[PDB]
Parts: sequence; C-alpha cells; structure tokens
Amino acid sequence: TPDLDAIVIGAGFGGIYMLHKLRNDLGLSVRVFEKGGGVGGTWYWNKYPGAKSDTEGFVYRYSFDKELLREYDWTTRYLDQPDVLAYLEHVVERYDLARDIQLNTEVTDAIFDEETELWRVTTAGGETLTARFLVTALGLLSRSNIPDIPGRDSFAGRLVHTNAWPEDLDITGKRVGVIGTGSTGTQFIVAAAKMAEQLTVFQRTPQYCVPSGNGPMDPDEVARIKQNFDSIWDQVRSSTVAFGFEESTVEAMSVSESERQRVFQQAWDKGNGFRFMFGTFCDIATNPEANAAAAAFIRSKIAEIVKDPETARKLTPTDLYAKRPLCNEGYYETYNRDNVSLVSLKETPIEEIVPQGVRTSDGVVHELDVLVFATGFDAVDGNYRAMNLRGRDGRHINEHWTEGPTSYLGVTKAGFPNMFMILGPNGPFTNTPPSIEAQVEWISDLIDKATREGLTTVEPTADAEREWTETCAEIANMTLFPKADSWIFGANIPGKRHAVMFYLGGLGNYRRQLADVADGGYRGFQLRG
Amino acid sequence: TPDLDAIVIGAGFGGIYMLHKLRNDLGLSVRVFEKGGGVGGTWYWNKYPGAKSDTEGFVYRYSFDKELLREYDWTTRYLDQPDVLAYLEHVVERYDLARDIQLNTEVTDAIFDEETELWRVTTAGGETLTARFLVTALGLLSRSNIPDIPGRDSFAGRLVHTNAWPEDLDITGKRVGVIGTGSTGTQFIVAAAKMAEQLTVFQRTPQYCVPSGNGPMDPDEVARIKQNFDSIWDQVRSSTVAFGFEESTVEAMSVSESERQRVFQQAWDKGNGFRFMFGTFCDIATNPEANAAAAAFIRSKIAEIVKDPETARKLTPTDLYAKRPLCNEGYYETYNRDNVSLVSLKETPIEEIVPQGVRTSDGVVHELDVLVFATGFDAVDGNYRAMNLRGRDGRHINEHWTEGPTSYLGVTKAGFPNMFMILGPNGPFTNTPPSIEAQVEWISDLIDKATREGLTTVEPTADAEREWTETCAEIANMTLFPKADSWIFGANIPGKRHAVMFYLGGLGNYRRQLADVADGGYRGFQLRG
Ligand SMILES: Cc1cc2nc3c(=O)[nH]c(=O)nc-3n(C[C@H](O)[C@H](O)[C@H](O)COP(=O)(O)OP(=O)(O)OC[C@H]3O[C@@H](n4cnc5c(N)ncnc54)[C@H](O)[C@@H]3O)c2cc1C
Ligand SMILES: Cc1cc2nc3c(=O)[nH]c(=O)nc-3n(C[C@H](O)[C@H](O)[C@H](O)COP(=O)(O)OP(=O)(O)OC[C@H]3O[C@@H](n4cnc5c(N)ncnc54)[C@H](O)[C@@H]3O)c2cc1C
Ligand SMILES: NC(=O)c1ccc[n+]([C@@H]2O[C@H](COP(=O)([O-])OP(=O)(O)OC[C@H]3O[C@@H](n4cnc5c(N)ncnc54)[C@H](OP(=O)(O)O)[C@@H]3O)[C@@H](O)[C@H]2O)c1
Ligand SMILES: NC(=O)c1ccc[n+]([C@@H]2O[C@H](COP(=O)([O-])OP(=O)(O)OC[C@H]3O[C@@H](n4cnc5c(N)ncnc54)[C@H](OP(=O)(O)O)[C@@H]3O)[C@@H](O)[C@H]2O)c1
Ligand code: NA
Ligand code: NA
Ligand code: NA
Ligand code: NA
Ligand code: NA
Repeated sequence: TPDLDAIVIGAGFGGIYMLHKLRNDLGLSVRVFEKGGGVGGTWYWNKYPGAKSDTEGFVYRYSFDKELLREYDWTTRYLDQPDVLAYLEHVVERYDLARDIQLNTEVTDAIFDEETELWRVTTAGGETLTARFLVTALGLLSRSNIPDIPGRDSFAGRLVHTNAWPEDLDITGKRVGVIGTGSTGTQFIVAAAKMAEQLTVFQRTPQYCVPSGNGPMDPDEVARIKQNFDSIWDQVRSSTVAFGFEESTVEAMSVSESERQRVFQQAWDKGNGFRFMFGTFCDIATNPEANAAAAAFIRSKIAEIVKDPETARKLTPTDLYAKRPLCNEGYYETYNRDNVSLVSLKETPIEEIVPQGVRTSDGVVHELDVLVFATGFDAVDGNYRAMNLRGRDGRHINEHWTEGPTSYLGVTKAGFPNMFMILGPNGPFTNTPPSIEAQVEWISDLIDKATREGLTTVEPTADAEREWTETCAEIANMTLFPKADSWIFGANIPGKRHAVMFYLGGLGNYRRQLADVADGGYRGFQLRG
Repeated sequence: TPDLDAIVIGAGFGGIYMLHKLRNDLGLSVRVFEKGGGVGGTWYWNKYPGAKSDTEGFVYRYSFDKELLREYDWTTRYLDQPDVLAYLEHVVERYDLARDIQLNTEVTDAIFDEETELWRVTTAGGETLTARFLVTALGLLSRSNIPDIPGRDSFAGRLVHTNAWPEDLDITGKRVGVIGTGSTGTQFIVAAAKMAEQLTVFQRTPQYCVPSGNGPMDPDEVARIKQNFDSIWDQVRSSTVAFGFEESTVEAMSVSESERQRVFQQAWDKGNGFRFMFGTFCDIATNPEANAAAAAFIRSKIAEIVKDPETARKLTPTDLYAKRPLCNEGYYETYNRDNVSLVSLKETPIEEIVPQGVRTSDGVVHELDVLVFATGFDAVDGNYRAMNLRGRDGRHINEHWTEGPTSYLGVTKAGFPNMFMILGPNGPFTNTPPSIEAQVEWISDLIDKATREGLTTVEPTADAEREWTETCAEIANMTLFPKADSWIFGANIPGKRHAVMFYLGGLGNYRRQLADVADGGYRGFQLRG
C-alpha cells in the first residue's frame, strides 16, 4: 500500500494537466511537489521585463477543455508572462488543484524500492512518501545555467539570472548589463532599453531574430478564432511544430530568386520565428542552400534597420540558421537608441566581473548597477541529473546517461518502472502545450490500464529504449540542428555531452509513434500483474 | 514601507514563541519561514529511535502561559521526540500560529538595504519580501555535520544522519552501524539494540554517560509539580543551567572522600547529566581536581556494569569530564547484550566506507544494511554562514566572523541593524526553553519600543560587540570546557575556528545583563529616528 497512487513533480503546464488527469479523471490519490513558491513553472520564475510567449496566444494554451477554449480571452497576439501565469492559476482554480499542489517543496530523492515495487520520494523539507506511479514534469528549460565567469560573486550590485528575476527589482534609470542574446536576452533587451539609464549587451553569438508581429488582438478576431478552434487544433496536432500555421511543402531552391525574396518578405511582415523557418519553404532546416537563402534574407533586414555600420556588423550572424527560431517586436531597432551599446565578446571577451561591473579583454570596465544572466538552461536533463534518481539494481539515472540522456518515446525510461516523464529526453520539439497534452493523455491511459488490470509494474525494455535513441539520431542527422552549437544538443555548457536530446520528427509523427505503441499492446513494454 | 513588519526564520521552540509575541501580543504583520516540512525544529528532524529530551519533562516546555502549564500533561520523566513534537504542534494550534508559518521555505538571502533601511529576504522558492525586523532562530544544533569519510557515498544500503532520520526506515532485524557517542548516538544505541539483528558502535571518543533515571511519571507527581510551577520557574530563571534542580554551592575537595562518594552516588541514583555536573559540587567544570574525582566515580560505575572487561575498557573515557553532560536509561547495560559490538576508532579507525559496510584499520569489513551518522552539528554558526546574510557596507556575516562567530548579548550583531538572533553566538548554555523565553521577550520589548517611538533602526556598536566577546572569553577561560575538544568551541569539524561561542555565566547572570542593558537605555545600542 503506497501513501499515494501517484506523485507528480512540477506545477508548470506539464504537472498541472497531469494532476488533473490522475486525480480528477482517474480518481487516484495524487500530490504535486513544486519547489517554487507558486504554480506556473516557466511563467512563475521568468518575472523579467519583456518575458512573453513566442507561440502566438491563440495556440499557447490547453485544448482539452472546449468550455475553457470558448470562455478565456487574450488581448495581445503574444502572451505576457503575467497573463500566462494568470491563465494557469485559472486552470488550477477551475479544477480545484491548489489543495493537492505542495509549493516550496523540492524533491531531492526518488528511489525505486525493488522489494515493494513502490517509489520512495524524499523532499528537502524531510518528508518521505511512497507512490506506485511517479511523473517527472521537471521542465526542458527549468534548471538555470549560471556560468562561473571569474569574479562573478564580487559584483556589488543586483546580479540575477532571468529564470530567478526577483519581483522587487526595478531597473528604471539604472545601468543594466545583460549577458546572452537568445529568446530570453533579446525580449529582455527590447523591454529593458525603455527603462534603463543605460543598457550594455554582452553578446558572444548573434542570432537570426525575425519580427514577432506582436500587437493588440482584435476582440472580433478572438471570437472568430474561438468559432474555428476544433479545426485549428486538428491542424496543430497533425503538423510538425504545432505553431498554428500551415507549414510550407515548397523547396526553397525550386522557385525563382524573386519568389524566394517575396516568400521571406511575406513571413517577415506576418511575423513569428517558427513561421520564418517552416512557413516559408519545407527545407530551411535540412537543405544547406535553403538555410543560406533564409539566413541571407535576415542579414539584409539587419543592414536595412541598424544605422551604425559597426553595430549592424556585430548584430549580423554568419553561422547556420539552425538554433531554435526566435522573434521579438523591434529588437534590431532597439540598438538605434542612444542608451544601448553592443559589446561583441568575440572581439572583447569578459575577463572578470568586478564590484562595479564587468571588465572586458580591452580593459574597459562597464559600470553597472544590475548584471542580468540571460545565459539559458541546463536543458532537458538538468533537473533529472541533479536529483538522487535511482531505478532497478539501485542505479542512478546518471549511470544510464553516460552517452547523453535517453528515454523510450520521451515519456518512459528502461530500469525505471512506473516512472513517466512530461517532456523527458528524446521527445517532440514543438509549441509546448499540445506536445504536453499528447504525453499526459497517453501516460494517463497507461496508468488507467495498470489500475483496471492490477498491473504492479510497467517499464520499457533496454532494447526498445536503444532503438528509440537510434530513431532520434537518424532523424536529427538529416537536419542542420546538430551543427548550431545550442542548448538543443547540450553544447551551451562546458563539459556537457553533445548528444541528440529531441525526437525531431514533429508532433504529427510523434503522436503516430505513441498511438502505434499503445495499439500494439504497448510494444517495447513489460506489463506485469 | 515593508511587505511585513517582521520576518522570523525557523519554527523550533525559538521561532514559534517569537511569532507568538510579534503577531499575538504586539499585533505586527509577521511571517515565519521554516525549510522543514513541519514545525518543531529539533523535534521535527530527529525522528530516530530513542530520540528524547535530556532536560526532565517538567521544565522542558514554555513557562510564559499559566493556562498551558495548568492544562498540558506529560507521562514520562523525559519527553520522547513524538511527545515534544505534539506539544509544539499544540502550541501552534492553540495560539493560532499556523496561518503565519510557511513550511518547506528556506531563506537563501537576507540583505540589509541601506537606502530603505529594510531587510530584503529571498526564499529558495523565488519569493522576495521586505521586512523592517528580521529574527533568525536558525538553531545552535540544526546544521547536520556529515564527515567526508573516504568512500561514504559508495555505501549500498541506507546511509542517514540522525538529524535526517527518514520516517519510513525500520531498522528492525537489520545489521546497523552508528558513528558517534554523544547525546544522539547513545540514546539511539539504547533504542536500536532492541530492534537491530546486530548493532556495531563506531566510537572515537567515549563520554561520561550517567543515568537519566527516566521512567513513567506518577500522575500525582505531575499534579504536585503543577501546584508548584510558580516556585519551580522562579528557581529555573535565577539558576545557571535552568534544569529545575538546586545547584551545589560546595567545593568538591572541601569535603571528605566519604562525602564525595555519597554525593556522587546520590546524583547517580537520582539521575540527569546536568544534575551530576552542577547538582553535586559547585566546581566540577572549573576545578581540574574536582573534575578528576567526578570522572573517576563514573569510570568505577562502568567497571561494575559492563561484564566483558575489554568492552568496559573501550567504554571508559580517560579525558576531561568537560563535554556537555549526557544521560541515558540503560546505556552501559546495552553493551551486555549479544547483538551489540563496540569498535574503538582510537585503536581501529575507519579507513573506508564500502558498498557492504565499513573497513577499520585492522582490515575488518563490518557488514551493514544501515549506516547511521550520529556525528552532530556545525553548531551555533552553521545556518548563519550558509545563508547569503549581508549587513551595512554589503558585508557578508562571514567577513565579521573570521576569528569565530560574534554577537552583542547573543541576540544582536554589529553591522546588522533591526536583526535579532534567538540563540545566536555568545548566548547562554542552559536548558533551552527558559533561555529562548528570556531572548524572545527582550527582543519583543525592543521591537515594541522601536514601533512606539518610530525608530527606523536599532543596532549594537562594534565596540559593544567586542566588549561582549571579551566578557564571554574571560568567563569561558575560568572553566575546563575550552580544554576539551567538542562542538561547544567548534573543535568537532576539521578547519572550523576554535573559539568561544557561548556566554557560560548561566541564565541568572545572562538575564541580569539583558535587564541592565534595557533598563540602562539600551547601553551599547545606537537607536535612530
Ligand atoms: C521565457 C520563456 C518563454 C517561453 N515561451 C514559449 C513559447 O512561447 N512557446 C513554447 O512552445 N515554449 C516556450 N517556452 C518553453 C517552456 O518551457 C514551455 O512552453 C512550458 O512552459 C514548459 O512547461 P513544463 O511544465 O514542461 O515545464 P516548466 O514550466 O519548466 O515547469 C517545471 C517545474 O518543475 C519544477 N521542478 C523541477 N525540478 C523539481 C524538483 N526536483 N522538485 C520540485 N519541483 C521541481 C520547477 O520548479 C518548474 O516549476 C518558453 C520558456 C521560457 C523560459
Ligand atoms: C535529539 C536532541 C535532543 C535535545 N534535547 C534537549 C534537551 O532535552 N534540553 C535542551 O536544553 N536542549 C536539547 N537539545 C538542544 C535543542 O536544539 C534545543 O532544545 C531546541 O530544540 C532548539 O530550538 P530552536 O528553535 O532554537 O532551534 P531548532 O529547533 O534547531 O530550530 C531551528 C529551525 O530553523 C530552521 N532553519 C535554519 N536555517 C533556515 C533557513 N535558512 N531557512 C529556513 N529555515 C531554516 C531549521 O530547519 C530548524 O527547524 C536537543 C537537541 C537534539 C538534537
Ligand atoms: N520568446 C520566448 O518565448 C522565450 C524567451 C525566453 C526563453 N525562451 C525559451 O527558452 C529557451 C532558452 O532561451 P534563453 O535565451 O534563455 O537561452 P539560450 O537560447 O541558451 O541563450 C543563452 C545565451 O547566453 C549566452 N551565454 C551562455 N553562456 C555564456 C557565457 N559563458 N558567456 C557569455 N554568454 C554566454 C549564449 O551565447 P552562446 O550561443 O555563445 O552560448 C546565448 O546568447 C529558448 O530557446 C526558448 O525555447 C522563450
Ligand atoms: N536530549 C538528548 O537526549 C539529546 C540527544 C541528541 C542530541 N542532543 C543535543 O545535540 C547535541 C549534539 O549531540 P550529538 O550526539 O548529536 O553530537 P556530538 O555531541 O557533537 O557528538 C558527535 C559524535 O560523532 C563523533 N564524530 C564526529 N565526527 C566523526 C568522524 N569524522 N569520525 C568518527 N566519529 C566522529 C564524535 O566523536 P569525536 O568527538 O571523536 O569526533 C562524537 O562521538 C548534544 O550535545 C545536545 O545538546 C541532545
Ligand atoms: Na496571477
Ligand atoms: Na516546447
Ligand atoms: Na510487478
Ligand atoms: Na566527542
Ligand atoms: Na547505564
């Protein structure tokens, strides 16, 4: 007899829906443990100015409740962090979830007991509880990456990671430095430039930023979108990246030079990063000649927008357009402001952080009241490797992951029975919520089967997991994503294994893999009862 | 304007009473942050078998409320951990405190903002709140000391510190090892011997354990004590150690051999560790001749009780009787059992922890299922030094404490305005609760003065703190305590500064110092409005 049927870790998009399925639909005893002081995951932690969705609001939400789809209003094309947090708090209120979500509670240990065949979970607060089923919704992009830049801790001002933005901090009229120009840094830079006395950007690697097209939502369009939600979610679930647009089936180099310029300009004008990469042509991420045409178009727009030719050059990337697409409102324009300076760390790397700011290699001391680390995440496997997480024969998850992190179907792990992962290693690379929905519903169905049939353990075989690794490696190596040095393949952190950590076959093909496994009596699983 | 009048850290005896004064009596807005999953401090964390008070139950409790003194019942002469925890849970219940205690919440940062003159507090859960007043009840004996014994992490069974004892762990019928024989180790050994198939004790330093005389309380005795509580508490508050017995005023060597034997035998039969040290003669802990006579009596008792002469030899300490007194029921008798073995780490030290147990320098592999670290605490300063705690000029508490931890009166710190410590460095060495009450009441009185008069800051001067260090040094250096290597002077942890960390003048003289300062216009404080 376990203390609980199920323990879920994380109260983001993943954990919130998992608890709903397990407690509300299956009638099981469940507790969520969230180490944060509120629910919302991403949208609790990322309180920094400019924090917002790069999925358009209309499809950055749950689809499973048709009444919620009819009722809930959004006012902006992309959702500000406070509005996403408000939406998730509403979902929690709507299904009476708060009473079974324990906040401020870090799970430090999860130990599979091979005698009882129960999960023994320990918290930082010194609670030990047993559960039959463990669901880890720990976040692909949850564990803060804070590089050990020499002197970092000497800084006399406010030093923060974006994923730890403190609620009291007001940068209005302060001298602000930011390190990093990914999705976090660039949206922060647009907002911060309006507030700061001076904003200094420390950029190691410029990215191919495209317009978001963000602005007010016409409430009459929101009514029409709501009219067509059934067909919109149909298209989302059958797409690769699930961003709510029809993906191009046209090869970039199959059309005229004129047509390529027109298609790119039309996506530039319409906005969205995933639209630019996948709504232009079908081979931007696979054909290197297609990739170079897309990259060239983005460089041409930078040269048009940025007035200082030195700033233009430093903003203009020359590497593969194969990092995760990013978009913003008025990013390049921000660098035309009198109070924004760009420091290329390619030219003048950081030598040392000092009480008064940042000394770069040219010996210039950038005087700062606030230093912001927009330096990203120990992505995918970060919160797994930091946990004392042990399966059969008492083996730690790290012992299994010496060649990079692994899974079966992105949701299970050989040697870890009755353990399910929401966006574990080697799952889909998409607009997040519909991928979360696919995993949570499939996991719920298998937990319901194990309940009805009296199954004591369900686990994938080592062979099924190895074949899933091979399937992900085969798909990945036909794209340019492995040659971009991003968080996606673990190349953002010194000493992290460069490895496939996603199934890159898209939501459509991912959903088919899940369905065929379930159809075939849970192919690759040993079900015991 | 702060978010809260006061933030309190810790929900042991100290934080609970401090919240009661500030919320219930002064009517301030207050929150307690406790990183533990429940209230009780010591009595939450120490879930190990045998865990119990070495203060007799009648005075191991609050005195401030006559109604609670009249009502609450205890059934054993010493309080088992579940019974002390239930008492503290009842206190939280009856005083309506739970609504203002936030569990699972570790304070990572407390930063004095010199511009606002407010404390900025950050939680591991990502809350930042401001308070005018900060009270740290972090515990003298709260931060677990776990030595880096070679191969420790390789142990294949259940390895636990006593202060992290997991609720699920049943040692019944298992091969158990324990490292340590202080108050924790010895009370655990008595309880664990009745459960374990085999209990191996890894003893580096045997101590002068005396009988507790624990057993059932006659309910007529409890009724008798409650009728006399006013005179019992008056004697406690003007005593030195506050254990509820009259302290001897007779010099051990001023009486005959026969009288020394009679007085020692009397204390031995009556029981209690502090009774033996301070209830026999006035100079056991100050006069090395008196110390020797007390030590010799205890050794003679070990020889009587322990049947195997080799075991008796290993149990018999030959160093100063100048570590904290410790008492148990049937400790030496436990070693007459067939399932208890004693390893002297003086003779055969631990060379390595291996998957199957412990290898001593005699090459013996001790085979264990469970390895218990009864290795004590980073005492007094542990939880302060681990905090990002900063005062005036942005200085970390560590920068103030390079020659050991310091305070003014054990409750304030120079450079740290509006910050108060419950059992901070250089406070009393007593039965805990009456010392906690003296400090909480003094702190409440000064916060109440500060509120009434509109004071923005209260702080001790550097000079007042330096004088308090010297006072504590003068008193400490007239005792044998500094000559014996124990947690009391920081000598239990490699690399930790050997320094005075207590005022050893006793509760009566400590209370006089607090009163003289307050009545004398807060001598040594700068009060600012
Ligand atoms: C600023 C920002 C904007 C983004 N915008 C988009 C977007 O527009 N579109 C998109 O598709 N994706 C976006 N993402 C990616 C984003 O991660 C997902 O959209 C989604 O929010 C993730 O939900 P989740 O529940 O999987 O994880 P999270 O929201 O990260 O939740 C995981 C939770 O687990 C908790 N946790 C982890 N380990 C433990 C532990 N051991 N014990 C207890 N709790 C633990 C964490 O505290 C966290 O709250 C964005 C990310 C960021 C940072
Ligand atoms: C087994 C045992 C028995 C004892 N018996 C006796 C006895 O009989 N008589 C006696 O006089 N003394 C005894 N002691 C000493 C004991 O410490 C005190 O009696 C008393 O319990 C201490 O109360 P406190 O509130 O000062 O500290 P604690 O009870 O230690 O409470 C401090 C709390 O602060 C919390 N905390 C610390 N840092 C942070 C942070 N950064 N954020 C959030 N929370 C934090 C900790 O989690 C802890 O719960 C005993 C100790 C032990 C271990
Ligand atoms: N618009 C949105 O909705 C939004 C916003 C925030 C984040 N997100 C999500 O979160 C993901 C992560 O984005 P992110 O911007 O937080 O992280 P990221 O994409 O990994 O970017 C981190 C940035 O920090 C830099 N950096 C890392 N280590 C450094 C070091 N030692 N010195 C200097 N610079 C260093 C990186 O440069 P290098 O390339 O040289 O390593 C890069 O510019 C996104 O891809 C997206 O999925 C979304
Ligand atoms: N009321 C009670 O019954 C009770 C019970 C528990 C604790 N307490 C309180 O808590 C305090 C702490 O007592 P405690 O027993 O937890 O700790 P302690 O008195 O500090 O004892 C620690 C023990 O561990 C040993 N040890 C430490 N490091 C070691 C190492 N590296 N290798 C081997 N042995 C090692 C010590 O021996 P060395 O000295 O040789 O290193 C000692 O025997 C008590 O003094 C008391 O105030 C009270
Ligand atoms: Na909200
Ligand atoms: Na996603
Ligand atoms: Na089974
Ligand atoms: Na000792
Ligand atoms: Na005894």
